[PDB]
Amino acid sequence: FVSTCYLPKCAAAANVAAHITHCYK
Ligand SMILES: [Zn+2]
Repeated sequence: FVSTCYLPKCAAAANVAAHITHCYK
């Protein structure tokens, strides 16, 4: 979830895909 992302510059439009796209476990 982009809302619960760890690194900044991820939440630009509340897009989950744009977050998990590069953000992984
Ligand atoms: Zn992220």
